[PDB]
Amino acid sequence: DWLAEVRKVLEVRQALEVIQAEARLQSLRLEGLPESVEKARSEVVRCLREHDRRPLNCWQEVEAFKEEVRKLE
Repeated sequence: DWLAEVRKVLEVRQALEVIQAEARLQSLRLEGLPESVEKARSEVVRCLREHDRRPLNCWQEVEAFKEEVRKLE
């Protein structure tokens, strides 16, 4: 299924983006967080664990978390 293969790439790609945002966040705390940042992080983790098979359902949370980290910088 071509469509499923495309979805899998997006799923891996989104996961790597979550790792980059989280790693970027650890540096900030290290060399430094507003609840705005905190709230997005908890939202993202629980969503990703719940949507174990279809993680793209968390695209809104992922961007919100990444947006919170970007504003933090």
